[PDB]
Amino acid sequence: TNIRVAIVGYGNLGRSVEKLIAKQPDMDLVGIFSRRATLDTKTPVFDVADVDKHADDVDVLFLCMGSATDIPEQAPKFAQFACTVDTYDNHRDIPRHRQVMNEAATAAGNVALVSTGWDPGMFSINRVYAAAVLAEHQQHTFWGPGLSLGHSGALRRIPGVQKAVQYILPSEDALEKARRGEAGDLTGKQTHKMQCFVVADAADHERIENDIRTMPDYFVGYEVEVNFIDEATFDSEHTGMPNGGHVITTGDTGGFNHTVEYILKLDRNPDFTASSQIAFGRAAHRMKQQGQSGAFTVLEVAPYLLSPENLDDLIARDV
Amino acid sequence: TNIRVAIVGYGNLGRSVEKLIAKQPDMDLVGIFSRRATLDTKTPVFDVADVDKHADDVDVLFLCMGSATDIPEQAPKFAQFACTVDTYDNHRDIPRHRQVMNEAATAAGNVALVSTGWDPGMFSINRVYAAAVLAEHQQHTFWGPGLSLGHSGALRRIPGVQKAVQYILPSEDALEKARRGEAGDLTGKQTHKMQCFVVADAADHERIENDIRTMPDYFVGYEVEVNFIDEATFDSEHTGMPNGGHVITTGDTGGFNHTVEYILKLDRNPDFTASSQIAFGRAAHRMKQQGQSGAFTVLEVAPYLLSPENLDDLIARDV
Ligand SMILES: NC(=O)c1ccc[n+]([C@@H]2O[C@H](COP(=O)([O-])OP(=O)(O)OC[C@H]3O[C@@H](n4cnc5c(N)ncnc54)[C@H](OP(=O)(O)O)[C@@H]3O)[C@@H](O)[C@H]2O)c1
Ligand SMILES: NC(=O)c1ccc[n+]([C@@H]2O[C@H](COP(=O)([O-])OP(=O)(O)OC[C@H]3O[C@@H](n4cnc5c(N)ncnc54)[C@H](OP(=O)(O)O)[C@@H]3O)[C@@H](O)[C@H]2O)c1
Repeated sequence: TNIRVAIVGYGNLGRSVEKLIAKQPDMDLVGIFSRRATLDTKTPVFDVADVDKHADDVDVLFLCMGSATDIPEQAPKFAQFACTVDTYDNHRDIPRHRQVMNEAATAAGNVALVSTGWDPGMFSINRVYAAAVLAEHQQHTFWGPGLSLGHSGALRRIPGVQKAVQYILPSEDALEKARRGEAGDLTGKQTHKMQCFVVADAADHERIENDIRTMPDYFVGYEVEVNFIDEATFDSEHTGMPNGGHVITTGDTGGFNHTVEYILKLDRNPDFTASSQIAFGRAAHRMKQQGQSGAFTVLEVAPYLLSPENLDDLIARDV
Repeated sequence: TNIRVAIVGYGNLGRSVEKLIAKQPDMDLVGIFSRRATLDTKTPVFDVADVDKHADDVDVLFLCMGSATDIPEQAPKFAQFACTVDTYDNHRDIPRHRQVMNEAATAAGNVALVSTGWDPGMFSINRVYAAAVLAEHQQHTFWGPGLSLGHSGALRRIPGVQKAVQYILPSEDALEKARRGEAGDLTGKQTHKMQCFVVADAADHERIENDIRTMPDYFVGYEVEVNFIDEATFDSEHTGMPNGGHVITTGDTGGFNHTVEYILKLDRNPDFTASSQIAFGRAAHRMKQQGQSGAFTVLEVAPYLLSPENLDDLIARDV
């Protein structure tokens, strides 16, 4: 029978997860658990406080709350009721998050997949594979083009800025050096460039630009494009969530170079993140069905467990 | 303690494995098992008929005989004595090979990793991940331009062939269509061509050309160009072994496109194939130590098992 899934948290990721369940042959969406009473959806909405009343009805909880504080504090509680899958992206906290989720999931006999998505997630998997295969490798991850929320907020704090967004993009020159094994000395200020889009009165532009180009820690030292655009233009063309990146790994085998490159081009960040999250939710359920329990990163899941196809079918068609 | 490894077969792949074991922090090369008495190496060379007398001294056997004929009949015998790792590349025969290897490895309590390399191997893994994540997807694989080790070994076993290599060349138009999501229907056979370069007495050309064009799995049904050249021409222009390829997956999440691309650029095909085979060798030994036995494709191995580093270190650094 189908895996019974529910969504905790109805933001962008939760909405992406919801709409993609319809594309799954083997999953049924039971409901959304939200801290808000009224959501613009026909999916049943339940109080997050009542997850315990649906625990027997839910095989996998997709955790779609914010990573900043909500995941660390809430996720261990949810693991007592189902398998859980999160996209927790605070890399420096992932070992602790895994340990705490492992205690809770083990005690409950469930499987928690932590830190799925694309980074952490697919990029994590590609970093490890390429580094494992290529002895004495060089490796770089590049992000974007995508919105930087920290750098965007830094732009708005500039006196005179009415609206603003900042994007980070890979430097094409640094990408090409990485492909050739010659990026070893590049700093973060040389691997990426930045694009600013700012709404501001023209009388303030000279000051705002100099504020931007000499703002420390956020913009000093980077290649920065500064675009002053109209509020009408801003509200209409910068509401999307494009993202992606590259993982490039090289290694030498005695006078011979090898280049591994993994590229993602995403029109909608939470749509791809949800796609990854859903696949690892299938994995988590199957792992529990096999008798496993505890918490796992994407490094600990064999690839076939993500697929809705039978393993024998994958072997005959895709290997 | 280090994994004790040995190499069966001393062609291009076997030589690549040999030179790369020195790079591994956790492997020692015990020797080479060969059908030939005289190899140009200081590594201990043993008779392949005597592998049974080394069974307690060898944890992992790297199987580096030819795929076209040697692997199917010979590989299952070696699973009696150690974990094995092969790069068997006859996709239409991989389910059968896995099944017979699984019986042999299970009886012996060893782990057989079958069909490693880059295709099968890394490309198989990338096909499965991208197809599992992108629910509605288009996916195509492209190979080359470059020298194919399996096809080349197959040519050299044809009676009357003195020297031979095969190249595969992808349609760059089809690759561009794939990126735009417009290739959909095209197969590998429809988007590649094969070039053979063969040194043979002219009296043997008719028979050799027929053995090429009617060779199942490797050449039957492909667009194949056959070149009969002189030995001097071969020896100067056909020594390099570069290759590479692309796995391209596109998908839509409801009005938003995503592209996943995996790219290899290999200066020396057998060096990277060996790099992959070695990593899966590490994995097979570790799986055996965890209590597993039988035969597994690359789809069935958790990524962290390939790495020489501790899982905790990979999580903290790479996820
Ligand atoms: N690993 C990766 O590759 C990757 C990539 C992208 C994102 N992520 C993670 O995904 C997480 C969530 O992304 P998101 O874009 O979904 O964040 P979000 O849109 O801010 O949703 C976060 C939470 O805010 C609440 N919320 C949503 N709309 C609200 C409103 N109008 N008023 C009040 N509360 C509201 C929801 O909880 P209730 O329904 O309970 O209110 C939702 O769970 C991020 O924190 C990020 O770490 C991971
Ligand atoms: N899966 C992948 O991605 C991938 C990519 C590349 C290659 N491969 C596989 O790798 C396999 C090996 O490629 P290869 O280039 O190593 O094949 P090879 O160079 O033709 O040598 C293959 C076997 O022939 C024997 N041999 C070598 N030199 C010989 C000589 N001068 N006279 C007689 N016998 C000789 C060796 O066994 P003895 O020492 O016992 O004679 C060796 O094991 C290919 O068959 C291919 O299927 C896989």
